[PDB]
Amino acid sequence: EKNFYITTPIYYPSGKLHIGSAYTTIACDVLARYKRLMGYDVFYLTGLDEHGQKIQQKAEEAGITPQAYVDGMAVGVKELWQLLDISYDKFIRTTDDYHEKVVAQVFERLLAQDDIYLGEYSGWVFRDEAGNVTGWVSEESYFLRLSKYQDRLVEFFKAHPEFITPDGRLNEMLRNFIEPGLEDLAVSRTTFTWGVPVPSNPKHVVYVWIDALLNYATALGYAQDEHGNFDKFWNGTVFHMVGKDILRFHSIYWPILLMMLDVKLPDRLIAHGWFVMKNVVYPEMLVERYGLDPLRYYLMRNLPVGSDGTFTPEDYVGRINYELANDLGNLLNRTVSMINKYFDGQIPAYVEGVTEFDHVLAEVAEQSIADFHTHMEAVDYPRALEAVWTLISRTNKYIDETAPWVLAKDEALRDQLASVMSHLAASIRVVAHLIEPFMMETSRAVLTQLGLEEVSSLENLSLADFPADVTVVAKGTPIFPRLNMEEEIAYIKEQMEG
Ligand SMILES: CSCC[C@H](N)C(=O)NS(=O)(=O)OC[C@H]1O[C@@H](n2cnc3c(N)ncnc32)[C@H](O)[C@@H]1O
Repeated sequence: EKNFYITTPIYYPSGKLHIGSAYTTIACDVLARYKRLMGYDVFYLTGLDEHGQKIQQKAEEAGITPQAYVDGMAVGVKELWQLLDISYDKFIRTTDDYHEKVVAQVFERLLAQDDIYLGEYSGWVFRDEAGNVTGWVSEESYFLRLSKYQDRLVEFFKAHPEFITPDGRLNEMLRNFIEPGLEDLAVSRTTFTWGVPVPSNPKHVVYVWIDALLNYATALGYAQDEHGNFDKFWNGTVFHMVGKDILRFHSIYWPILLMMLDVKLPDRLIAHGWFVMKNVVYPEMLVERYGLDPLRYYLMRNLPVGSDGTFTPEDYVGRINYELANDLGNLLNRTVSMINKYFDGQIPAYVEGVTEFDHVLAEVAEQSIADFHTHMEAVDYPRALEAVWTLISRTNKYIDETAPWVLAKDEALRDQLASVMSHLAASIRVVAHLIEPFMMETSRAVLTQLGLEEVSSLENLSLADFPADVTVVAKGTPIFPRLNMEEEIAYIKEQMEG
């Protein structure tokens, strides 16, 4: 159906990536996976921002060309995205030929339109003896005419109040940068060579941010021979996920660029806060030890919308223990044991309102599914997952309330025992569906133990809509590890310090 395009920032390859950059790439992966499962036609881009002064310095310290240096880095990044199961449809690098060409043409085009002019870069109280300020950047530089599109950008902001999420960040951009008056922007540099040369004046390289921002267009084939993906996906729904500290580049410079090139503006910028480790933690270490799905769950659940989030060893191990192993794992494990013991693995047909608590569980499942969808559309994963774990929580309660082991010792309550059992399986099926974007492997294994096929859609989900003639596995396997909580905390702290 409808077209949906989601992008990460293209990260600087200036080191080995920590949780920080993993966070955003996993977050966009979750959204892409979800949108696909909701029957959208989806494109998901990530990649690397390879030009710049610092990168060139690194390469010379290493004793190799810039190209070979960034080639070194790109291999490591692709390896990490492989580890974290990132389902990007394309990976873009700014040293890719097709990209560098388009950047050159765009710059030239803008110059021909007088949207870029040639002026003098200048600016920065101590004075000399003639009142001149001593304590100075000074070069020739091209300037982008942001001032000329200020009114038009203000209109855009006012007509699209949900252009940036969460609420408040759009007003911050207005107050701090736009309403006071946009200055024209220096979009070239001359103090280094590692960049896209301005054709008409090769001593200037394009400012890395203009070069970088265009990645979102060029990856689709903008201003190239094969441009089907641009016409499709750029004219559909376009989301850019970014960290708050690069919001001005994406909310001011990028929209105005797109105005000058006469193409559609994106529909949403999702700006998020910082992940802080409490002091560096590498994805591989965590994935090797406890697996991928814990990491993805942890990162997505622990960065709240509108604020920063914090990692601790205690919280990481605690959530695996309580939220995954106990809340979800034991629920599955004991659901499967009881279906075996009482109905020889055959899950009874689903009949609504057999016990007193049935209608209550059903109303909670409907609420959890609706809340999940609301929060996923807003890209609020903590709240999305909270809704999932509300259903888990109420399903564990439902076991306590119906007391299957009491029902089983009375032959007149067989229909009730059966309804408990079908309601447990049905509940866990819904849960395995809701978590799939976050925890693909966990989802599959949960469903396998219930004798169900892996998820294929998230449309039209409900508790009652359960397949007939289902048989659970004869023997259950734990989906999560049983941790030595003190040892694992001490292990994580050891890896961080050492
Ligand atoms: C056209 S987009 C150009 C982006 C630019 N190259 C850049 O900026 N690169 S970066 O390597 O600095 O990556 C910054 C982004 O990585 C993510 N990031 C890095 N560290 C963290 C962190 N600790 N918590 C959350 N996100 C983080 C956010 O998405 C930031 O916006």
